[PDB]
Amino acid sequence: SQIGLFSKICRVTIKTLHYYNKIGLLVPAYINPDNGYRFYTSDQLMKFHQIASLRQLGFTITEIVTLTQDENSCHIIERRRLEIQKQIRDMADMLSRINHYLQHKKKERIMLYQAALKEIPECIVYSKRFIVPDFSSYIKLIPPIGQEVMKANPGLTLTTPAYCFTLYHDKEYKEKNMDVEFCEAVNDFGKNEGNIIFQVIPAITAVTVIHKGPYDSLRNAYIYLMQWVEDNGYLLTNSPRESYIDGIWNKQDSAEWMTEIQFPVEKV
Amino acid sequence: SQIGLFSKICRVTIKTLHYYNKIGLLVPAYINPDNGYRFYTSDQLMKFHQIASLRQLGFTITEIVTLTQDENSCHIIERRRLEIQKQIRDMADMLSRINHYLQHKKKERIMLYQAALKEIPECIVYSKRFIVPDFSSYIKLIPPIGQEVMKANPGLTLTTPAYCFTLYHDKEYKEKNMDVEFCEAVNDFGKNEGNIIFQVIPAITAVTVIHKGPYDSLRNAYIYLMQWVEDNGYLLTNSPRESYIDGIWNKQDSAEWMTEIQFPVEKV
Ligand code: 118
Ligand code: 118
Repeated sequence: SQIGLFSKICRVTIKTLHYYNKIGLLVPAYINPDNGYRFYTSDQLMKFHQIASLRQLGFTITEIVTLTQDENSCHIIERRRLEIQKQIRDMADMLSRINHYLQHKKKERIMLYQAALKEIPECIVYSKRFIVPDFSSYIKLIPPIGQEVMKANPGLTLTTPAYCFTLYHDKEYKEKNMDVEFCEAVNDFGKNEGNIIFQVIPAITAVTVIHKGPYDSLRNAYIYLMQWVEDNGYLLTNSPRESYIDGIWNKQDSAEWMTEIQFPVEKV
Repeated sequence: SQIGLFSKICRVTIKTLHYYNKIGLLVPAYINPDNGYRFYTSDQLMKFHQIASLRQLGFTITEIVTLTQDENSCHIIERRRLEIQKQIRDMADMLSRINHYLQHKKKERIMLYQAALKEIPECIVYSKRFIVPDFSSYIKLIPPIGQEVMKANPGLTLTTPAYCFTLYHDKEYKEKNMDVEFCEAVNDFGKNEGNIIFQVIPAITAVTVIHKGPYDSLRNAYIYLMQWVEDNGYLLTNSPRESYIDGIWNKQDSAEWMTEIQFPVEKV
């Protein structure tokens, strides 16, 4: 049986048989020496059936080679099974994210706020945890901290890139009684003089949105991130962070400012 | 911000930014014309945020290069959603098949049979449906009936490959007096003669199991397929076929006879 007849018996392409002969998965029963013509046999079909049976389970080709040439490989079927359930979990996550994306696109004609899930590494910060009378007043006590720390900690170099964020320890929304905590990432440890203390913040997987524009429409992004959290079955594991990437310090226009809100979450 | 600092901001590889600038998505703000250095801005951070948000949803990159500038394209999200739904339903199918595979290596010391789905196209066959008392007389009675057909039908030529098979139109287990229907695919219509008629047998999806060995143990393959159909959440749609690939016509030793059982099946 030539390769054209075998490809019609097997209902597979000829190039598939060429590839399987090249890699050594399915070798023809007899190859004509002068022409090169591959000839196949029923005993090759009995093996192509096994190849197809394994390949329909999503096994990679090299896994199929290992399974059919070397027996007692029950660890490879377990690896493929665990990977299949992991991919199923990831696929359910992706499905929820794309359903949410369509309900939002069908909600507002322009999408102002995309949501991205990113992992934040561990870091060394100096932090001051304090009760703030108003969000407008929160901005006032930060530049005092910025000069005082550089005067009190000489040669202290902030990391690059600059991770300067806020920990919202409030489990509910309020305007005037915010128990907030100002953090700023630094390269190495230091002295803990004053109300400013040093600490490490654990690496977290967090869903983040970057808000461009003034600080009054941030409630939109928070409700959106909360909406994302309720829609996609995540649970808030830690306090939300507020990372100030660009602001009045690089650019004078207040509507081009940008900050990224991070929601530490786990899928539950 | 040079490509290294920006790549540290986004926690992404420099090769990713190089590739992106190559394909046109996320071109940097300023390309130094002297040395080719790529400099980035926070506006590229905002473009990359949504790039990564779509990439985390499964969209291919060439889908992203249309999705992020032709913002009104909305069919590509329900399209990606239906595509992911098809992939998840297949992954869940594969998961049931691998757990079943594992159960079978627990049940039997050897994976003697290996099931595999295949699509059997529609075909014009000559068919004779009747009741037979046993297997020995049925096996003996087939070849004279074939000589009768191939002689009495001038111009009738067999199909390449040679698909000769049987259907079992019973509903309960009959070891004897089995309402069997023999068919053999022909390239074109011949005229009916007596109890043998011609018809076109519809294209089906079927699970298949090859049995290399004597004929008195093909019932085991059916048992395996029945367990496979009941376990893996499948349903027998039509009468189970049995295709004769190799037999008394090509080889004289019974221990190397290879026959393939086909169960027309659909998933629940
Ligand atoms: C210590 C030192 C600098 C800043 Sb800032 C800032 C950030 C958020 C809200 C208000 C101010 C800063 C600068 C670069 C990168 C990230 C943050 C700052 C610097 C100069 C002038 C005004 C403000 C804060 C603490
Ligand atoms: C018409 C009907 C049946 C057979 Sb065959 C057979 C031949 C070639 C390829 C496939 C099948 C047969 C039997 C004895 C001698 C010569 C040919 C046949 C036998 C048993 C069961 C099914 C088919 C041949 C023509």
